[PDB]
Amino acid sequence: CNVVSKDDWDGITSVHIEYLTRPIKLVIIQHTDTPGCDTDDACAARVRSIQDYHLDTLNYWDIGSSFLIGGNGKVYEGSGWLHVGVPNYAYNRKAIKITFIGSYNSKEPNSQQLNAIKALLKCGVDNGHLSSDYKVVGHRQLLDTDSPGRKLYNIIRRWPEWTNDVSEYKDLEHH
Repeated sequence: CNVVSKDDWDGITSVHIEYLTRPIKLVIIQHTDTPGCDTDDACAARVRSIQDYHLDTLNYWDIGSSFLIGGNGKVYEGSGWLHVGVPNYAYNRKAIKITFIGSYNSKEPNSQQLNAIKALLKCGVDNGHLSSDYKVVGHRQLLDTDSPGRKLYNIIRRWPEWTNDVSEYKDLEHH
């Protein structure tokens, strides 16, 4: 996949490892709720800032998204296809989490961002990281948040992979 590796954005690769349950049947769309980024360098710096914040202040195992999509249309490797960033909630062991760098309550991601996630998901299915019948939700469907943002959420609701049913995941959390 066309991903910018952790080493190419100078991230911290030595993290505590916990594993996603394969194959993955759930994708959670987020936004960072931060300013956007227009260049490779600015997006790299933002991804670094987020990983530093998650590691050192929130004490996550790694950055809290599997992949991050900057306004430049590039995907930056987060916890990746295999590993877990957020140590709480059972659904974080059963979902690939893709966040868009920026805030998308008032505007949509641009054309290269949406193309980028389309290609990323298709590559995940090609590699078997993602089962062919994976479902898509916005983080707001599982957590009290506006993430991924009103406009982006309205976008993903119209994807064939979206689903409004999360009862299995709520139930898994309760159990």
